[PDB]
Amino acid sequence: SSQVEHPAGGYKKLFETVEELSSPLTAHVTGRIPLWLTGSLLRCGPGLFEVGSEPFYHLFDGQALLHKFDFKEGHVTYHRRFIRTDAYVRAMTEKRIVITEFGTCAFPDVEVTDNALVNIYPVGEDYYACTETNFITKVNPETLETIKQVDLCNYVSVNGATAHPHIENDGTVYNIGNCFGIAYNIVKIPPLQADKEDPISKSEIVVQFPCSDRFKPSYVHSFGLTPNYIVFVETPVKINWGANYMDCFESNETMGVWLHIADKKRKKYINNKYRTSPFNLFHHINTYEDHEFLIVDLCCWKGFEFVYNYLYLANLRENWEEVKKNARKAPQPEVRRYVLPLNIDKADTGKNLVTLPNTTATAILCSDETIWLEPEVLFSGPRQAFEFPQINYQKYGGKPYTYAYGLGLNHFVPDRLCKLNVKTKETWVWQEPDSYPSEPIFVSHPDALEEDDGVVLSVVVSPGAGQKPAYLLILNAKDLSEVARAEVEINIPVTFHGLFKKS
Amino acid sequence: SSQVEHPAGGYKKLFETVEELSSPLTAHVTGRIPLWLTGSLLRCGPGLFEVGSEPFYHLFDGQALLHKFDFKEGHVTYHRRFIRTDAYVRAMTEKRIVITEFGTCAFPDVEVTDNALVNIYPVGEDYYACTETNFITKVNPETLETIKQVDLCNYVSVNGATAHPHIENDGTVYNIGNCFGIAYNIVKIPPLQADKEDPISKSEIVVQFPCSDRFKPSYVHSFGLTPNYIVFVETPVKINWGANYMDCFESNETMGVWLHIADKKRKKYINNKYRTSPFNLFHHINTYEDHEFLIVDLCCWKGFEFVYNYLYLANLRENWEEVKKNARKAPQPEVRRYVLPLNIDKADTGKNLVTLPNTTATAILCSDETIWLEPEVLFSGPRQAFEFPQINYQKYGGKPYTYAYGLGLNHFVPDRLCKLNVKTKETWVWQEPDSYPSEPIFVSHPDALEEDDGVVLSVVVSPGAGQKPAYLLILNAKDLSEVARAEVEINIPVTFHGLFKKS
Ligand SMILES: CNCC[C@@H](O)c1cccc(OCC2CCCCC2)c1
Ligand SMILES: CNCC[C@@H](O)c1cccc(OCC2CCCCC2)c1
Ligand SMILES: CCCCCCCCCCCCCCCC(=O)O
Ligand SMILES: CCCCCCCCCCCCCCCC(=O)O
Ligand SMILES: [Fe+2]
Ligand SMILES: [Fe+2]
Repeated sequence: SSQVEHPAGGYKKLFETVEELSSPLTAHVTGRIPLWLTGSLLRCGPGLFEVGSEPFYHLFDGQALLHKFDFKEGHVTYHRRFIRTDAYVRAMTEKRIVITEFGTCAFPDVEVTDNALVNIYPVGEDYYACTETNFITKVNPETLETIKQVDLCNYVSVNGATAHPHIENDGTVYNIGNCFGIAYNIVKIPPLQADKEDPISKSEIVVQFPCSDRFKPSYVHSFGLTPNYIVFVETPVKINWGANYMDCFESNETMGVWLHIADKKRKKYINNKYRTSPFNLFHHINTYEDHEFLIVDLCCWKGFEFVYNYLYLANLRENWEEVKKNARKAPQPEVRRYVLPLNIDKADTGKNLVTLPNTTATAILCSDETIWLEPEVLFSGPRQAFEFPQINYQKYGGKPYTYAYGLGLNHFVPDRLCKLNVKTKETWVWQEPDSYPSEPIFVSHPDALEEDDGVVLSVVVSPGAGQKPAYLLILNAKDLSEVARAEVEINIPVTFHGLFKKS
Repeated sequence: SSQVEHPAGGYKKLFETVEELSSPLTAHVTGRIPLWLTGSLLRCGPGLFEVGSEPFYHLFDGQALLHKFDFKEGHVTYHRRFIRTDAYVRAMTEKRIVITEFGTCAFPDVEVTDNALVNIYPVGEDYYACTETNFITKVNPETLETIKQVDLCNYVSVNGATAHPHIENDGTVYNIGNCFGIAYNIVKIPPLQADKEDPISKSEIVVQFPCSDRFKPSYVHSFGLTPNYIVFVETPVKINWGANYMDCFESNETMGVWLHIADKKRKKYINNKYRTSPFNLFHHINTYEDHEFLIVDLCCWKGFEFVYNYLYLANLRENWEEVKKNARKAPQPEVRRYVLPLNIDKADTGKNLVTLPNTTATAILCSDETIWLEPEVLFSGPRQAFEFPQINYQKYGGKPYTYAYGLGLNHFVPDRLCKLNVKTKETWVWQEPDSYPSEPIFVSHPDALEEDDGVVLSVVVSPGAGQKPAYLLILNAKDLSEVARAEVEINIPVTFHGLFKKS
């Protein structure tokens, strides 16, 4: 949990327009930057929150800005370029809002947004900025130049795809998106071949999940992947002149949450009706196999009201007392472990199927063959969200694991970084006053012996009066103790997701 | 949680017949017994697990045995007398099982059991041993002699009543039992008056709770009481030639848990449809008012299967590996805090009503006006139950509080004592190997300043080879550190509940 109030209201700088750079600034380093940390931290966020006099209204509306902290020769540089999407380019041309964003209608004076403000990920030897639509944007990871717009609909049958693809060690990319049978399609993009042809052209649908409602797909933000299984969590947040995307969402009050598994290698949906209470879900933490069971660790929001309702820029820019009051009736954040039995015997009707020795999660087989789940709670703090989770993905993604790292939200305001032992429930916190960190990204020591041998990187906004406005923070993953800090003399807005590109 | 295995199987001594005493043994004291600890610890449990060659089958079937540890003049005595119930007296006369018990049918060769093996409580200046039927037994707290059988049905309209009445500071007794409209009646017994007439003769029904099923009442074990409110939790464990009580129980798979409030002083049921997921509930921990909300702390079992299924004597007497295996598919124990809003505005339909600052419990108002609850988990350990909860009842019962004490069950085997801070979730544990404690009872220091200024008393069975077989354990409530121990040279079976009678 957090240990601060924010009466000074410095978090407002997260939601303030900035200018791009012509070329990289040098950052001033305090501490020793590890010699083995060579590469680029790339992150996406909104950078332009109005077009002239026309405001963007929602957190997910501001125009995509690609950021890079570069570690070479012990020195550190910062660079940022707006992504030259159709949304951004037409806005610059017409000097107004041309494309409708998540929570802002453009008025003429369905063109789907390609405002790729959410994440960046590798396909083959390319990198793509994304949002959650059919449009992803190829970008240059060195120069931050925009290369091209790609429309997934040219290749596969999806209406969109998440900003949270899973990537296997061989470069194979999995993702999920809404489609028509309404269903949800798992997309697979292969690694780059010898033939060197663009892997996107080899995309295919490998498996389809059914939808709880004939005409209304659930919003899907992420999903789980293990070596053998795909996990999809179907939540009660449903998609139904001048409307935006937000206006189409509604809450199904009666369905609760439906959980779904598919055999990855046999490409089969499994007909197990996993059921539980209502929650929002944005981020899976990790998923893994333990005997005949899937362990499904989730960042939940307890409630069926759409949490994005609380993320309009006007509300996030209020003073601190009003921000707390605004969150009073929001869903409560909670890290939960669910355990899904794979080997279900009808003889166990009426009983708890979760026979594992080290969990309190349950799964009750009912007579109608629904399997009713209760979670093991891993972390719970009043309006203190463990969110934007990251793990040692390369080695522990899809596998038995012990540690997650997260961004701590205090009434939706990011004000700390956290580490969670998912087995013992012990936590560690890094926090300084009037400091607003980003999602922590884990980078493994090249000679790691243990899961947490490495560092986490976070971009911190520190708007205090006698302060460099922002800095790249490097923590030791062991205990979240500070290793170094690379300060810059310009503001940095909120960033959502990214990656560390080793070189 | 527990830190032990029990391969020696000493816990079997909990379920072994003992003989009563003709008069009190002196206990050998190690440590200093607090000078202020003057009075009697009275506890009830089964003491006779077979009648000749006929076995009792269930944990709740053995014949009631009243125990007393007496603290006078620094010395400590132990005494026990079987309660002379109809069940016990007719069994001794006919030398067989005459009355049907919870899980043992008597074969001739509805007489409702009066085997008061569960608890003892004060009414006026009298003490009554009870089970959960209409028959309670007046007993002599000094000599442990049986005085009379009392039939509640002579006085009030209940088919039975729990062994967990609430007692107000003025001696007013509240209880709950099944009745016919099927409903649940709150019974109130006043304090002793000047007129000196037996308070039971002044019993009345003050309020009635509705039942979820026309013909099937839920099993009720306890309930919540605050100065202003009564809380009843309606669980999916339902009551439907040679049958016993256990044979009548079944699980409702679809209803979940229904929670109910009544205004205590206005004697009104409140028509708020509080709803949540399925669990068994035996023990409320404490209940209190916090602004427009009720805080409801519960010892839950996650699942709808009846937990009493796992408590047959044959299963509890198995060797340790089999005991663990037997519990694998049992409901998982979990301490949960629920928060019930009293002031519900229809304008908040679809949102979380729990606006308190220091909880993660939620309550969602739905369009059909059901209020869907999620808990804040206070304690959760794999098959490690925090059970038989006790608090500083006199001063903190029905009121804001911080501490609970419990018996720790390891796959249903009692093997430790626990203290829980319900606000911070910190725990403390007392445990020794091959030692099987009872419910801890809290006794306040007569000059207490803080909630945990006092001691807890627990009867410990220690069957090891070079060991006194049993002892009264006194812990400091601050940290569960040992203060003293009063050893006896005979076995003591399992005891469920009791009280400390100051004198
Ligand atoms: C963290 N960003 C959340 C909102 C944003 O990505 C976004 C922006 C614009 C449209 C969106 O929804 C796309 C839609 C999803 C359902 C299938 C059809 C496309 C989503
Ligand atoms: C911890 N003891 C639990 C079982 C025991 O008290 C018991 C023993 C015999 C009959 C019982 O149920 C009584 C019944 C409850 C429902 C209303 C009618 C009486 C209950
Ligand atoms: C610094 C990060 C953002 C802080 C302010 C917004 C808080 C977001 C809380 C909701 C959960 C996250 C859902 C969106 C995740 C995403 O952008 O991919
Ligand atoms: C030493 C105490 C009993 C230990 C063995 C039985 C474990 C009981 C676990 C179930 C929860 C308690 C329900 C019955 C409570 C009661 O007797 O009033
Ligand atoms: Fe995300
Ligand atoms: Fe009890």
